This record gives sequence, structure tokens and C-alpha cells, in this order.
Amino acid sequence: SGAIYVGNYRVVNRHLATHNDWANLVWEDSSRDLLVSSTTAQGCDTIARCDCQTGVYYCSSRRKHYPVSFSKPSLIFVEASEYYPARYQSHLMLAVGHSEPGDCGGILRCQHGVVGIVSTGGNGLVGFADVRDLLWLDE
Ligand SMILES: NC(=O)[C@H]1CCCN(C(=O)Cc2cccc3c2SCC3)C1
Ligand SMILES: [Zn+2]
Repeated sequence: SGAIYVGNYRVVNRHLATHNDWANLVWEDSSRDLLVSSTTAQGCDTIARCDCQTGVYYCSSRRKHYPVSFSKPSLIFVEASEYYPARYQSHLMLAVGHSEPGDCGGILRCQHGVVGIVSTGGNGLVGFADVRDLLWLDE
């Protein structure tokens, strides 16, 4: 579990969105596993606008933060699950690091701010749905 609170928006993994997220839906994309909903309260997370390939992510299955190098956002094949059929997930970044079901939602950050959130993982790997291209989150 985990979300990004920026301005009047809440960004979460689409497969983990609630009834409230869908009733106040701003934008959603199954291929990216992202859903953004509107909020009444103001959010204060800063989103990074960079091309960093190093950062720190929160791993709830270990209750620890870990430094990682990560790949550039790209189309990556993702195995069938109870949420999606077998498909390519776009804007995904991979890193070597621990990750198990339940770590989705954990924030990945660089010196500039929030880069994205855990969405995939397995075999000593962790996939992060990137949010740096969503320039509208700020305005
Ligand atoms: N984006 C998707 O289609 C997700 C949907 C849920 C399932 N999924 C996974 O990768 C499961 C998983 C296994 C092992 C470690 C981890 C995970 S998810 C957090 C870390 C794909
Ligand atoms: Zn950065």
C-alpha cells in the first residue's frame, strides 16, 4: 500500500484504487498501473522533473528504505495476475532490490523529489511506475 499526495491529487497503483478514488477519478491508465483521484485537502509531496537513474525507495516488507540504481522508463512485459491479463506495462523502471506482494505504493525518491511508486517486482528486482512526465500534477 501507498500513495502520492500532491496539491489536490492522490496518485495510487490502479489495481489498488478504492471506490472513492473511482468516484473522484481525474485520470487512469491500465498500461501504466496508475490512477489519480481528486482530494479536498492540499498535498505537499514535491514531484521530481529530472532524468535521475539513482534514488531511495521505501520497502514496507522490510520496514526499510534502500538506495537503488534504476533503468529509464520503458515498455516491460508483466505476467498475468488477478488484476491484469499478461501484457506490456509502459513507463516502468526496474532496479535490483528486495520486493514482494504488498510493497506496491512505496515511494521512490531522488534529490529532486518523488520519482514514482513500486508497481512490480520479483527475483531480487523491483519495478517503479514513473510519474515525472505527468507535468499536470503541479498545475
Ligand atoms: N503492475 C502490475 O501489473 C502488478 C500487479 C500486481 C502483481 N504484480 C507483481 O509484480 C506482483 C509482485 C511480485 C513480487 C514483488 C512485488 C510485486 S508488486 C510489488 C513488489 C504486477
Ligand atoms: Zn532527480
